[PDB]
Amino acid sequence: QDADKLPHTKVTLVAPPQVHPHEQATKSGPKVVEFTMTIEEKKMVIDDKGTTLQAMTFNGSMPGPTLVVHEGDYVQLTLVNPATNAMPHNVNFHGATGALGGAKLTNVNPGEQATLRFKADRSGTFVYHCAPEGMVPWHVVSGMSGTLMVLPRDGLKDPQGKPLHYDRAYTIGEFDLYIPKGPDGKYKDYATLAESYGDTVQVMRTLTPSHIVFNGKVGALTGANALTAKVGETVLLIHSQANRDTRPHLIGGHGDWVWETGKFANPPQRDLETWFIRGGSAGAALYTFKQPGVYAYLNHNLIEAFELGAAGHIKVEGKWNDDLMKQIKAPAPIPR
Amino acid sequence: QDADKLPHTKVTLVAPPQVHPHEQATKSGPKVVEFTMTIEEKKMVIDDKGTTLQAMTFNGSMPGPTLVVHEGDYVQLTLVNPATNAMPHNVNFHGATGALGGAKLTNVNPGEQATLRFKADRSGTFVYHCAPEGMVPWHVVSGMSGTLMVLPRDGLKDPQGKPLHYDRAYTIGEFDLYIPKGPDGKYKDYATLAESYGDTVQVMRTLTPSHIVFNGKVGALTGANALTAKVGETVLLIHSQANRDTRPHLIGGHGDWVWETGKFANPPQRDLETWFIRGGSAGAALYTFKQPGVYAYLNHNLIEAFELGAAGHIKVEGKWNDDLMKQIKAPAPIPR
Amino acid sequence: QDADKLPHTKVTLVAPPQVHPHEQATKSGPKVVEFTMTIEEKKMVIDDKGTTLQAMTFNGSMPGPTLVVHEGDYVQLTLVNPATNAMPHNVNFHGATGALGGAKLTNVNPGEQATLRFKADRSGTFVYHCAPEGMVPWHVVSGMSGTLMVLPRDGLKDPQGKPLHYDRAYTIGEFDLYIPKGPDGKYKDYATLAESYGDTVQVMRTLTPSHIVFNGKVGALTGANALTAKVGETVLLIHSQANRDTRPHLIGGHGDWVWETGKFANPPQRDLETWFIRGGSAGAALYTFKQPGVYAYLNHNLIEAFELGAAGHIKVEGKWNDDLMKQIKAPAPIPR
Ligand SMILES: [Cu+2]
Ligand SMILES: [Cu+2]
Ligand SMILES: [Cu+2]
Ligand SMILES: [Cu+2]
Ligand SMILES: [Cu+2]
Ligand SMILES: [Cu+2]
Ligand SMILES: [Zn+2]
Ligand SMILES: [Zn+2]
Ligand SMILES: [Zn+2]
Ligand SMILES: [Zn+2]
Ligand SMILES: [Zn+2]
Ligand SMILES: [Zn+2]
Ligand SMILES: [Zn+2]
Ligand SMILES: [Zn+2]
Ligand SMILES: [Zn+2]
Repeated sequence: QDADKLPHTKVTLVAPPQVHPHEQATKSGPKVVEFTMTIEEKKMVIDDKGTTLQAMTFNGSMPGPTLVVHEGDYVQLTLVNPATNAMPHNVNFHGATGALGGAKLTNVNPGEQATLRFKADRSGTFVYHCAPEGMVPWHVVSGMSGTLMVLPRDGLKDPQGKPLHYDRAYTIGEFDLYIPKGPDGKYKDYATLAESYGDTVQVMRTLTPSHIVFNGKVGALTGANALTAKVGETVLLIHSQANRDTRPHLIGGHGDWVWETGKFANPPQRDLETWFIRGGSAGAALYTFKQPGVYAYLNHNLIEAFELGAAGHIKVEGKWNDDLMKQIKAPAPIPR
Repeated sequence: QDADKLPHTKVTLVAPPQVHPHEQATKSGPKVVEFTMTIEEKKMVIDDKGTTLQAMTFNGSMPGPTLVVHEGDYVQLTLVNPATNAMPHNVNFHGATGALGGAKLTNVNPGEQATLRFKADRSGTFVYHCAPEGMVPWHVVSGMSGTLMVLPRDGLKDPQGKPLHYDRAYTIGEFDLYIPKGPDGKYKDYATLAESYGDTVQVMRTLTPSHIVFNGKVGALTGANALTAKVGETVLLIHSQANRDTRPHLIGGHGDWVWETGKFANPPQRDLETWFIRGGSAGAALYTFKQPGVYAYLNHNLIEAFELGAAGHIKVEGKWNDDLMKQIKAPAPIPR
Repeated sequence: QDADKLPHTKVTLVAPPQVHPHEQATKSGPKVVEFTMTIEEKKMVIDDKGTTLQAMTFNGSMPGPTLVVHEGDYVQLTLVNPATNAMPHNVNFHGATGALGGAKLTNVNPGEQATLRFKADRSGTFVYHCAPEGMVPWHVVSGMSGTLMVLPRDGLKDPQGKPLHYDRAYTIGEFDLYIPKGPDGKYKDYATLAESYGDTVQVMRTLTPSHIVFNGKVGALTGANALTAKVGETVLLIHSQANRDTRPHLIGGHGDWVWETGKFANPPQRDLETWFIRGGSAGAALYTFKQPGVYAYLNHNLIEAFELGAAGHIKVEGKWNDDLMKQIKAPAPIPR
């Protein structure tokens, strides 16, 4: 429990919506778990009308990858800011204690890197996000956030202490975007990141997003990119929102056990239709599929989901169960 | 527990704010409970300035009627869409499992009907709402939603398992409306439902409602239409909001026991001043009146309540209790 | 427990962010606790650009002072409205039962005073606010609200019934302000309170605040006015928001035990990153500092905090703990 004397392990991160391989309950003692992330500023196409965002990311994606450790472990992150970027960046882990979540110890200009270590002494899903002095909201709404999941060493439990397991974990980052429009009513397109700043701050101040998207763009988690599962399988759905409130809902399903405030030492609530993720936090829900078909997983402000983008799909294979639901009479002429 | 072999019972629905007669705790075994609803598109006057809404409803009201069953029962709904309507409709029960809550099995064009059955295996208050492919938010904000209440077979309980009862139940549906204005600054009035569409979607995208009303219009639950009760009586207040968050509060009273996320297998919280109903959900509060007089029951964003409409009244008869509250000195000149 | 036969004690109130001296657990039996407050309408400078607010306050401050009693006690408030004010006022205690929280018994015109007594029979942090018939939202968003804290007679407890203590309590009132602008794009400045009314109601109806501030102005709880503490000290952070939702977060810290709905007979949640205060309520969090340095305490809609004002600082003295957090490698050139 002096970290300098514990065993170290290096973890290879994977892009959302997947989550790197990890153990739930573990017999291992505490470890220093080492991760590396490289910041990439890049222009991204965020809708099907050609709208672009002068975006800023951890590891090339929105959200950044999910990092998974166990309660008692130490997180050790090397943060790299290449010389091909234009702005300075840093990282604030909501799961850490002190120095503005680590931000004060990780201020890196383009061409620099830094390494931070902190004790992950609290279980739960926590946001991590960039927070450079003087430009915090701009870096966060441009894409710089992701989740740290700290699992209890004994794995997740229900309100009575019974063991809960998941077969697969998915991570969904929800981003309220503020794209400026010009006097012709079209969204603006900037040559550089610094040029989008002033216009973007004015839109931010109205508190009305132009778009609200899951994982970087409208329909990101649809079509070939839909989430997948099978009847009988239990999924863990991690949902982060670093700037604004959201209310997740699984259409045709439920939140079997949900930690909406995302902290695993608290008992979960069961049978939720819709849950609430406070801006500045990550929460987690378990669901075991009982019916096959296409589900929608969305923010249940329905204008925010269908008009502004905050909706994805989960394609589930398996056998239909008529005891749970059955069409008694299909659509047909009204008896006259 | 094969539904095809259980006894069937037909229930006659009643308009909000009342709730059809039903048992709380019951000794009956599971049943297939049959209900019928007819969709009615209609223009409604929603304020005291003559503003109209091209509205869409279940059974002629906003919200639609509350359907009440017990955990373990099956809900069997016949959904009718008359030929006098212009749009196609369907129904998504958040209390059901599979096929987009039943929406995929109930798509009815004008002149058609369908019958769906599902197992009500989770206790709580759940939203049901229309959700036609391509126009989901418009149908919901135009009035198509209501609540399904699934009671535990043993009735409601407190955190310690003690029995809780209500003498009367009221259902309140809260609707964020997006009425378009023309270039003269007045709200528009349309000859048909289809003509209001495009203008309405543009207002919806601003995320700013023009009006927010309880049960179909400003002041719906006031005057001759105020809710009523007596000192000593315990009321159940069901509150649904299918699209946007709300925060109910009883002025002069409290939420004695509240399930804000609306799911009865979870323990309730006590003594709440103000609770929170996530958009896309229904929640429930119990209160036993201890003082007579006129109470206000409202959304405690006070601009939303007093300026935009989200407020009602409860008139309570009985005896004033000076031990709970007493005027020591009435308003009078300040001692000089 | 007839209040007319209990001992009376008078309490001297202190300005926010401090809270008057009081006992947590007490051996005393119930008391009638007497307080006095004087309303002061005044113009206030609310930002660093000279913007003014035609404000309305309890006791000269935003928020008004926090009143602290114990469960079972009676609150007896004398409310004074001097003749130098222009409007009528009253008080609604969310902690009281009946007569619109006391508002119906305390309507005082300029030149009048009144005295109300009520039983504080429910533990928790509760909002109190002004609510004059016909102008409720305007008086509340102009500054008339504060908190009543009713402590359990045995002091605060955790979910298992273990005793929890605080060494110091701070009270933070968060105010969504709606300052009108004129046709030249500058904020308006009014000669009198009544002149600001009509313009202000039009801004309120957009539901978009111009500014969101802690304790009366942008940066109120910064610089010489930062909150203070030491490593090892446990602080109680009371947060009220009488009109609009907010989501408090301590940067570099956590909510060790939090009652977000603010009612102490309910078990608290632990390890929160960010909590939620519903508009129309007050909530409370405990935190024991483990690291020295400057923390930010803010609403984690980051545009609301950094662009609109809802952020303060806590300066903490003590010794840095490298086991909780350590810079392994400071910012330096990337290895080529
Ligand atoms: Cu950054
Ligand atoms: Cu943060
Ligand atoms: Cu419809
Ligand atoms: Cu829905
Ligand atoms: Cu007032
Ligand atoms: Cu109030
Ligand atoms: Zn080592
Ligand atoms: Zn580990
Ligand atoms: Zn499994
Ligand atoms: Zn049958
Ligand atoms: Zn039944
Ligand atoms: Zn009763
Ligand atoms: Zn006395
Ligand atoms: Zn006392
Ligand atoms: Zn202490």
